[PDB]
Parts: sequence; structure tokens; C-alpha cells
Amino acid sequence: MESADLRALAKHLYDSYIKSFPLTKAKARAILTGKTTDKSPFVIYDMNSLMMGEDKISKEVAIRIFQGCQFRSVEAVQEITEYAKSIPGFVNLDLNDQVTLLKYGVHEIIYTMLASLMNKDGVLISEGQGFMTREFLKSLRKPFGDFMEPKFEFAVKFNALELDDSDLAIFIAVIILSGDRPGLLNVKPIEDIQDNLLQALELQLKLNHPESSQLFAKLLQKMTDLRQIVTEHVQLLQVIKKTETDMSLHPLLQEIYKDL
Amino acid sequence: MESADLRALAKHLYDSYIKSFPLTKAKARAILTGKKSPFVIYDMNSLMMGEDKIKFKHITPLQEQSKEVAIRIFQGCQFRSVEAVQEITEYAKSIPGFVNLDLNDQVTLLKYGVHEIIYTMLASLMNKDGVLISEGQGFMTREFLKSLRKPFGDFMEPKFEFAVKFNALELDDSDLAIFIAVIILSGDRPGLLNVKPIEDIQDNLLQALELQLKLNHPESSQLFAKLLQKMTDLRQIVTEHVQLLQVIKKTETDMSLHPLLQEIYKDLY
Ligand SMILES: O=C(O)c1ccc(-c2nn(C(=O)c3c(Cl)cccc3C(F)(F)F)c3ccc(Cl)cc23)c(OCC2CCCCC2)c1
Ligand SMILES: O=C(O)c1ccc(-c2nn(C(=O)c3c(Cl)cccc3C(F)(F)F)c3ccc(Cl)cc23)c(OCC2CCCCC2)c1
Repeated sequence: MESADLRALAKHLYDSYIKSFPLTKAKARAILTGKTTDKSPFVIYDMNSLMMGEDKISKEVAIRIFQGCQFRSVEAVQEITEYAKSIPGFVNLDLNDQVTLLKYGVHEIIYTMLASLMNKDGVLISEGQGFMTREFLKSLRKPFGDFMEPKFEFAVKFNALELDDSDLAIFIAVIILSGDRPGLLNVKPIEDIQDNLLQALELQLKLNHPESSQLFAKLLQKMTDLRQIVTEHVQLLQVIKKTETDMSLHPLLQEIYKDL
Repeated sequence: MESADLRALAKHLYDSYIKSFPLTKAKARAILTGKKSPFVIYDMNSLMMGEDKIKFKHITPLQEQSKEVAIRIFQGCQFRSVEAVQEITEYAKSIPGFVNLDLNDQVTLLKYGVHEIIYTMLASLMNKDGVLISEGQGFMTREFLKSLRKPFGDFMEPKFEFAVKFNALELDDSDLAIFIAVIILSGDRPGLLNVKPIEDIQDNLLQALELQLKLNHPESSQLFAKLLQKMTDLRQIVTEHVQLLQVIKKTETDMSLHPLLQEIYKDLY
């Protein structure tokens, strides 16, 4: 609750975030804007560029891309879980509430952090080694094309806030420590942690974006749109599963989606 | 370098050690010796009453957990160990020079060090008759732990065997604060990128521990050497520990936790 303490918490979370997520927004942005020789991605914009891309960096292409999304989402769940344990107080919570917070929080976080990998033309893949175009993703057949596009729609709006990794590290923590998740046993300790995270985010945004009016409020308003987009994602994903048999969901994602 | 620098480092680490860990050795020993009473778990019925009266957070039934007591206690060890890792990680940041290391090397040092540190610090909570749990609110007997069925009983006992020998050195919290730092700053962990600064810090921690032990146990002959020799018992039992855990997972079908819980505890299983 004191500034030094709030700045210390910000530094802690940023450092843990760097340790936990291999591909930061800062690195993604350097790749997307370029001007460098060594970091240029191979761009996948059609079927044949995809073929060449596998040789550089079976199933029907839409499915293969879906399985690529879910395999990375599972890895992201693992990275997010490691990050969560570094949030002060999280591992001391009731073990059931830890599961619950991760269960309902990972999806919102994956959307947030996916945006870091995206611009209006596509998304970085394979640790930034590839770039798959939005138009290619959107043109995937039957339900898959429309499954991909809303991730871009959110990302373009979220990215206009110009958050950097130091901002995102605290924002992600706030999302995880949401006391309103269904089935929480002890709301008060989660809310006490979140108030400290919210206080730290508030000061971080004031110091890092002093010219950005009410960025704190605008970012909390983004957490609202995240709740709606994750809801649409699950409903669409359920429909796809009840139509496509060639789709396995990783048992970790399978568990997260059950009862959700 | 100089005596004052080494004493300052000792005091800095001691002060941080107190801040980082919930139950110090000094407080634990007062409880173990009877100097009010912790709730005592000595059999199945006292365990049931103890979880119902006291809230032993690591041995409370989860959803999708084994109801078998031996498994529940085993997993409780793993859940507390997860908590200890974060405590050790926070302590590490207070060691002068540590946060300036390469971030990958900070991660590596903590990764390969926490097991040795958890064993070491567990000894502070243990005597030959049992172990303090829940910040000293409970005391679980060695006989109860050792009498758990199949491999679980034999998984518990080696921890007591080590602790009893380690505790004969009669280290206090000011000694342990430096010793634990020395363990973290081990230059021989696999995959370190820049060993030189890690050994430079460890050499300072070693000088500080050597002087600490001379001043705090002037009558304890070659205590510095005997404590470094305990790295032999520590490296060996962590090795044994890994083999034991493997047998349990490749044998026990009733160990299922919610996959998100499995992910949280993934480095300790
Ligand atoms: O690296 C990451 O951090 C990363 C993170 C996320 C995705 C991703 N997840 N995702 C989902 O639907 C999804 C979500 Cl958001 C949350 C949870 C579960 C899922 C799902 F299980 F259902 F999969 C996308 C849809 C559209 C798009 Cl463009 C991306 C995703 C991701 O994409 C990897 C590559 C996409 C292009 C082809 C090659 C692989 C990468
Ligand atoms: O408070 C602490 O600082 C504390 C510290 C350690 C333990 C502990 N760790 N441990 C391990 O096996 C272990 C080790 Cl040493 C190193 C690394 C990882 C593990 C493991 F992940 F595999 F778990 C025990 C075995 C036997 C016994 Cl008696 C204890 C431990 C500890 O136990 C708490 C339990 C509460 C419920 C009732 C039973 C004791 C508490």
C-alpha cells in the first residue's frame, strides 16, 4: 500500500513474467516492425507457403491449424500456471481456489497475451519464427475461419492501449486474482491480493503512461470485453467439437472447459 | 573481503531469512522442546480430529483427490514444498548479487537448488519424534508418518534420518541463512550460462559462513568443514528422493489430481 512497496511488487511481477513467458511483447513487436535482418519471420499466407514453412521453420489444413492453436494454448496454460505461482499470496491460497482461479483465468490471459503476438495483418507463430496472415486464418473453411477472426478483432482494440510487458505483467496478475470466479471458497484473501495488484497497476500505469488519461479505467473496461469474448469462444468451441470428430482437445484443456 | 563486510553480509541475510520464512528454527525449537501445545497427530483418529478442528490446509480433502490417508499426507508434503519454493525464491532475491545474474541462471539456480534447501530447512522443523506443520500449530509424529503403508512410510523416514544427523550440528537461524545462500549460489548446476559471477558470490558467502561459524560456535571444531560435508548427504538424499518419487508414480494408480493441480506441483512429482 506504500509506493515503494507498490513499485517493488511491479518489479517482482515483471521479472517473473520475463522468466515465465519466452516470447515477450517487446520481442514480438521488434519482429513485427522489423527493419532488422536477423529476426525476419517466414510468412504463411496460403497453402503452399504453409508447405514451405514446415520445411523451413495427413489432416485437413483447418484442423492442423486448430491443433496448432490448442497445442500452443496448452503450453500457454503451463506458462501462465508457472507465472501464477510467483504472484505473492497465490500459492498460499486454498488449493481448490488455486485450481479455480487458474481454471477461469487462463482463457482471458491467453487472449490478452495472444494480442501481443498480433497486428492487424496476422499473428506470430513458432516463437516468432513464423507469421501467419489474418486473411489466411479467416479463410479457413466451415466454422474454423470465423473461430480465428475474433481473436484478431480483440487484439487490434487491445493493442491500441500500447501496453508494454511491465504493464501486462500486473494486468495478468489482476485477472488471475479475480474474487468473483464461480465456486471460490475464500473470496476475502483473493480480494486482498487483488487490491494490492490493482493498486500496483494503477501506479504502474500512471508512471509509465503519464499522458494516457484514465488508462487504468480503460484497461479495467478491457477485462469486461474479455469476459464476453471468452464466453463466445467456449460456445463456438463446443459447437465445433460437437461437429468435428477429427478434433482432440488436450486433456488439460478438456478439463478446463468442463463445467465452464 | 574484510571482517565488517562479512558480518554485514551475515546480518543482511539473517534479517532477510526471518522475513522470508514463516517459522524460524528458534521458534520451532521452542515448540519441539516444550518451552501453547501444538495439536498432535499420532494416529488416524487424531488426524481426522486435527483436520476438523485445526485447518491443516495441505491435508484437507480436495475435489478429485485420493481419500487414502497415506496419499493425502504425501501430496500434502508436495503442496507445502510448492509453497516453500516461492519462499526460497523470494529469499534468493535478497542475496547480494543474485538479482544481477542472468535471468536464465537465476531460474536454473533456483530450479536445481530448491530440493536441497527444502530438506535442509525441514530439519529445522523436525526432531527425532516428529515434525511441526502449519507454522507450528501441529506436530505429526515420526511413528505415524513411518507407519504409512506401501512405499509412503519409507518415503517419510529418510527425511527424519537426515534431519536428526543435520540437527546434531546445532546450527541456528543466523548460520542457516548463509548456508542456504551458499547452496543457491552453486556454480555446478546444469545449464548455467555464466558460472563466474555465481562462484564469485558463493566465495563471498563461504567466507561469511566460515567467519559466522567461528564466531557463533568457537568451541565447535571444524564446524565449517562438517557443514560443507553435509552437502554430500544433501546431494545424495535428493538423488534418492528422485528415485523414490519415480517408483511411486510408476506404481500408484490412486495419485490423480485435477490436471491444473498437477501442473502447479509439476516439479515436485
Ligand atoms: O503462442 C501463443 O501464446 C498462442 C496462444 C494462443 C493461440 C491461439 N489459441 N486460439 C484458440 O482458439 C484458443 C484460445 Cl485463444 C484460448 C484457449 C484455447 C484455444 C483453443 F484451444 F481453442 F485453441 C487461437 C485462435 C486463433 C489464433 Cl490466430 C490463435 C489462437 C496461438 O495460436 C498459435 C498458432 C495459430 C495459427 C496456427 C499455428 C498456431 C498461440
Ligand atoms: O514447512 C516446511 O518447510 C516443510 C518443508 C518440507 C516438507 C516436506 N517435504 N517433503 C518432501 O518429500 C520433499 C522434500 Cl523434503 C524436498 C523437496 C520436495 C519434497 C516433496 F515435494 F516431494 F514433497 C517431506 C517428506 C516428509 C515430511 Cl515429514 C515432510 C516433508 C514439509 O512437510 C509438510 C507436510 C504437511 C502435512 C503433513 C506432512 C508434512 C514442510
